[PDB]
This record gives sequence, structure tokens and C-alpha cells, in this order.
Amino acid sequence: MIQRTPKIQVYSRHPAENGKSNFLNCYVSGFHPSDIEVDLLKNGERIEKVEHSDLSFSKDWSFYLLYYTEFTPTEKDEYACRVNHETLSQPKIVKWDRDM
Repeated sequence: MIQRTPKIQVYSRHPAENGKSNFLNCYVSGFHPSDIEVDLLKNGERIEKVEHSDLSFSKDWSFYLLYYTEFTPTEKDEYACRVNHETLSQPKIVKWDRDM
């Protein structure tokens, strides 16, 4: 058996401009086993409004997932990716960093 902790990257499809329609992405990669919970949060609240995702498997025993939703960024809204996985002692919350 193998367990691997997920890598989590949160990023917008295009550079973020307030009031411009866009896509927010969570790429959750390199995790094992596949059991996982992933959500995008808008100021702490689960974004339900359509969710697309994409799962894949690499033969070194690792799963890869792209999770994304349409969003119009504003100055005041905070976004984060919330991930739970058995390798984590607590749910992991990774904030979207608009600038870096």
C-alpha cells in the first residue's frame, strides 16, 4: 500500500480583473489513495454552482484532479480550495493568491 499527500494549486484561468468573468481552478495532484474531498469556498461557503472536474492516474500510484468553476472576482471576495484526505491530519485550506 502507498499513501501520498495531495499537492494543491489554486489559480485563475486568466489574470484576475475585478468584474471580468473568469475561471477559478484547483489542481489537486499526486495523491494516493483516491478517496478525497475537494471544494472551492467563496468567503467560507461551499461553491455549488456548477462544478467541473477531471481525474487521472499515473502508474507510480498517483491521482490527479482538476476542479474549476466560473467566477467573477471582486475586491472583497476571498476564495480558497478545501481538501480532505486521509494523509492530512486536518482539512487543508489553500487560499487563492491573486498576485504572488
